[PDB]
Amino acid sequence: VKLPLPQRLLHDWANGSWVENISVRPNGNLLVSTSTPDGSVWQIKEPWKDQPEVELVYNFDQWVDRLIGIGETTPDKYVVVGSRFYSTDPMSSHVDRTFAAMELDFSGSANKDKPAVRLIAWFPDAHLLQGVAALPWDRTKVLISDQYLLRPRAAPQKDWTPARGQVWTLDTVTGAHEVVFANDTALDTTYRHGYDVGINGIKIRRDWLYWVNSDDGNIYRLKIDKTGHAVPPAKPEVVAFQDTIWDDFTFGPEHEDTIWATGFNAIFAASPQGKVVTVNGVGTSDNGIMPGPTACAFGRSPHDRNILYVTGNMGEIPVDIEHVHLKGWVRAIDTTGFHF
Ligand SMILES: *[C@@H]1O[C@H](CO)[C@@H](O[C@@H]2O[C@H](CO)[C@@H](O[C@@H]3O[C@H](CO[C@H]4O[C@H](CO)[C@@H](O)[C@H](O[C@H]5O[C@H](CO)[C@@H](O)[C@H](O)[C@@H]5O)[C@@H]4O)[C@@H](O)[C@H](O)[C@@H]3O)[C@H](O)[C@H]2NC(C)=O)[C@H](O)[C@H]1NC(C)=O
Ligand SMILES: C/C1=C\C[C@@H](O)/C(C)=C/CC(C)(C)/C=C/C1
Ligand SMILES: [Ca+2]
Ligand SMILES: [Cl-]
Ligand SMILES: [Cl-]
Ligand SMILES: [Cl-]
Ligand SMILES: [Cl-]
Ligand SMILES: [Cl-]
Repeated sequence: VKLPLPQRLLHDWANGSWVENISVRPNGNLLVSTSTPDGSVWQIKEPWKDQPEVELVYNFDQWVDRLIGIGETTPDKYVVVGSRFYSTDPMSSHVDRTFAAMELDFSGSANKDKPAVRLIAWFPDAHLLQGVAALPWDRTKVLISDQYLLRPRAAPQKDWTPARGQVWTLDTVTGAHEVVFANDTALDTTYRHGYDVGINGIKIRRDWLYWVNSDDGNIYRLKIDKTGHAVPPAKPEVVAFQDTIWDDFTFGPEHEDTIWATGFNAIFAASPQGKVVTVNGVGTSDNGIMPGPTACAFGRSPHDRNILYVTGNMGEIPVDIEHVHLKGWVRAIDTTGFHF
């Protein structure tokens, strides 16, 4: 109950790199997706070690220049999304009509160490696929959040018109995909927080789709039916508010209802009643030790369930978004004894 919570560094990547999201395997290893300098999945093996091994799993260059989100489907299979991008610059826009979803399959004896990788589907009509979450009652299907520029172009980007946010379903067996929820301002940005996205990370808990909005300070949830469509009247509900640029989040540890969410150079815990507490980073004595957290997930081994593993993409606290020093990293926060 002492804040900030204990934390440690697991690994830094090189200058220019960007770790964007995380899925924890049933065996406890971390799988992290990178946006720059290439779109790859890396594995941190046995992350509870002081100095865990960090190994490239797969570079998805055949189909994409960058990965964004990752999410587990059926056990030890994962969907990643990505696209081509005009450059490796931190401010680069994506190339319109180049988004894709791909699979890493670690299931079965043949794949448990080196996975089988495939293209699931092209998404040329999407804008920017972002976060991935499987339907818990039908895990071969995922929802995928989608929002960024309507007209992304080579630098200098001048028309910053944002596309309205939306949420896809993707059937990873057949490749079929369609938009299941759209046209709500809880999905959108008006650049109240500067250039950014609207809907960003997603998770599904019970029959609720949860997301964070990077522009309006709100964490939202939406009652959904068995195919991901909203139950009428289809109105998002604000779960928590904090004037910070959210990115992604998780529930836990174990079965607990607490939300653990990345914000602006800081990590937050949010109670189901909306009480938000800054637990690490800026606004604690951590100061700027963890610039640009991007996502977070709890350990899955029986001896690290209370450890929150945090991905990030900056090497220093940036002056503004036009002077970002990218550097990918993963840290571990020990949440033991935190409670509301
Ligand atoms: C990866 O990128 C990082 C940048 O994000 C590179 O680190 C920079 O490297 C350059 C070149 O070596 C350094 O530039 C020199 O800075 C000298 C002094 O700079 C002081 O003032 C800075 C003002 O903000 C300050 O950030 C910096 O603090 C750093 O050093 C302290 C010890 O001296 C340390 O206690 C701090 O924690 C921090 O690490 C200095 O106090 C200046 O005299 C020179 O003329 C020259 O300009 C930058 O300072 C480095 N910046 C940082 C943040 O480390 C790094 O080299 C890149 N790696 C590779 C492999 O290229
Ligand atoms: C990596 C950067 C910012 C952090 C990132 O989360 C945001 C806000 C991206 C939006 C964009 C591309 C305009 C800014 C790029 C500099
Ligand atoms: Ca994100
Ligand atoms: Cl490889
Ligand atoms: Cl639009
Ligand atoms: Cl249901
Ligand atoms: Cl609230
Ligand atoms: Cl606080």
